[PDB]
Amino acid sequence: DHYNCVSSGGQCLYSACPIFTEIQGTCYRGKAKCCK
Repeated sequence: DHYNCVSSGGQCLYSACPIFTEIQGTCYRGKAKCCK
């Protein structure tokens, strides 16, 4: 979720992740990805 994602340094993003991150969970009612 957003809380776990951003508190650990990840970003909540609706589309693909930036370099050196990958999908690790979701944000925003499951609609976005947590990129970390």
